[PDB]
Amino acid sequence: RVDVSLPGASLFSGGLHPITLMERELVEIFRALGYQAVEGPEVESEFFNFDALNIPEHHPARDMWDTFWLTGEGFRLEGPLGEEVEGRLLLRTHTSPMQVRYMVAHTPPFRIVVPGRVFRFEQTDATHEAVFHQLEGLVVGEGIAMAHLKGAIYELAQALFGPDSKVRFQPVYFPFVEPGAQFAVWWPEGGKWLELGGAGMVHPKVFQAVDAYRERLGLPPAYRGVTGFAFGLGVERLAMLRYGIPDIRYFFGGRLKFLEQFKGVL
Amino acid sequence: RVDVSLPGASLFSGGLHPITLMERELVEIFRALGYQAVEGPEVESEFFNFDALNIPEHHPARDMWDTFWLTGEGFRLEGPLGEEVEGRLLLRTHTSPMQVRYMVAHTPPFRIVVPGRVFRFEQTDATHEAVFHQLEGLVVGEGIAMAHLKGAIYELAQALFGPDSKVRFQPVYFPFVEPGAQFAVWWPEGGKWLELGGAGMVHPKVFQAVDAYRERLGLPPAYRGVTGFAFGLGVERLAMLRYGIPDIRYFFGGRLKFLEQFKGVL
Ligand SMILES: Nc1ncnc2c1ncn2[C@@H]1O[C@H](COS(=O)(=O)NC(=O)[C@@H](N)Cc2ccc(O)cc2)[C@@H](O)[C@H]1O
Ligand SMILES: Nc1ncnc2c1ncn2[C@@H]1O[C@H](COS(=O)(=O)NC(=O)[C@@H](N)Cc2ccc(O)cc2)[C@@H](O)[C@H]1O
Repeated sequence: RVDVSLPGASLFSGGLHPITLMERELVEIFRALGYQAVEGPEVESEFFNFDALNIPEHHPARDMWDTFWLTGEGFRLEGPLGEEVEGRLLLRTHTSPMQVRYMVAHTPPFRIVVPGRVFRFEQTDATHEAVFHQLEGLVVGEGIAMAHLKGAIYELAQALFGPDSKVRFQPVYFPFVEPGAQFAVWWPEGGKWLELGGAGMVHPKVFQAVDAYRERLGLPPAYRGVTGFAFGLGVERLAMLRYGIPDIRYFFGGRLKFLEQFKGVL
Repeated sequence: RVDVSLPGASLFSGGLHPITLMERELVEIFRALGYQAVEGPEVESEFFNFDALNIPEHHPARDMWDTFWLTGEGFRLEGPLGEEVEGRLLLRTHTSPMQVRYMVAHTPPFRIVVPGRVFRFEQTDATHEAVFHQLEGLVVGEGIAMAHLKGAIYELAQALFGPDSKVRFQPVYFPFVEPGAQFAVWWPEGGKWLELGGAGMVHPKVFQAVDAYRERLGLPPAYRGVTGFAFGLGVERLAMLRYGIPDIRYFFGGRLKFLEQFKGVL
């Protein structure tokens, strides 16, 4: 006879980090809208993180970002087509550069979504980290309009908070779009707006930087007659309000007691 | 010191059945086109499997299907809205009835995909089973056209066999569509057409059966001013040519030596 209520062999039970969980749900949501997920490098060149995105040096625009500059030789940074790219190395301050990398390597129309680890030299509080995650979205093609950008975010909201959810766009500035916008989604269960990210219609100069770089590389231009929208949102910010996490600093804390609480969450 | 090349603790390693793998890839493909996966019951009523789909008794159409009829009382079969549905019980000869179940329970526009176990009383050879799986697709809404149906299958093909793949539609008969069609996809690596399934524009009488049933249930009509396409394809047939399985009869064989070969395949 056996005491069946007794503890069984202690096999380990794993789990996924909350950021991974949230990233997965976001990617699932945008995959249903036809977006494909691709990643870019964390250590990026000033050209891709800034210049290509219309953010030149010694101007108010640069002063908006808190960049971590790197040093060291022998480091090889490959470009969109495996080429050796040059320029001052840095930690990407956002996922946006992957927006230029993808476009030089592909041809429209397309829909991508790019999650990624980003870095910014700033003070860490309960809603700010120096190391966090963003999700870029980019849809380029003939006839793409801001209504499509609004439609996309509307879908995000519905998918994330149900039918009684809604979105709100307000104008904001980004050297890489025009029109530019910041957006929030209505969280019905919590009764308040959440400022998720920035977006807009890809800037004419960004498309120009892309084809110009394509030419240096010997590729034909590909973005002369197309338009497109792009957005960038905070993964931790969404995870926090979604999984009820009170302090952004927990994410990178490595505390098993914290992590293990998401073994269930998918 | 330790002989690190020695075998480690024999922890078990699992795997998923090939049908599960293939179903997952198909669902992933259609999810990217905006389709949502829902399942229906295996034991179905003659009303949903036939009558609603415009297949009346004692007519050539019925004689096309090899139905397994069931018997026994005390069995409760619930309808789209949990109601108690009546009629001669049977094993569904296809996933198509889920096409009527979903429509009475929801309102257009929408896009569903419904994988499922189906049954047919026929001889089992290397490409025929009495118990196999199908994947229905249904997209209903204002302005839906056959071009959209062709577009869908075109996407399936591209996603399944790459850019050098193509589709072929030929007319065929189904009491539940009009136009009706059968389709094949070009398998570039194998140099030959594969007859995947049937499809067409949902029949006017099917939409009528749906709303008529909705009225009995007290719901307002919902399919008067919409059109839609639907398709049904063989999962095993696609898995076979996709995973190189020579005999359909292996699937339900339960032979571990067979199954374990797909531990890798995702
Ligand atoms: N220090 C920090 N810690 C945690 N999350 C942070 C953060 N700094 C920013 N975030 C999150 O990052 C989101 C976007 O960052 S941002 O600096 O405001 N905007 C950007 O970086 C741009 N790349 C956004 C963008 C705008 C337009 C586009 O077409 C594409 C992208 C914010 O909405 C916020 O939720
Ligand atoms: N006995 C069997 N064993 C294995 N696979 C089988 C089978 N009998 C059929 N199949 C697979 O099932 C697919 C479709 O089955 S079928 O009887 O030809 N067609 C149907 O059942 C219909 N419901 C298809 C359909 C047609 C139009 C629509 O709008 C929706 C669906 C075939 O293309 C074939 O690949």
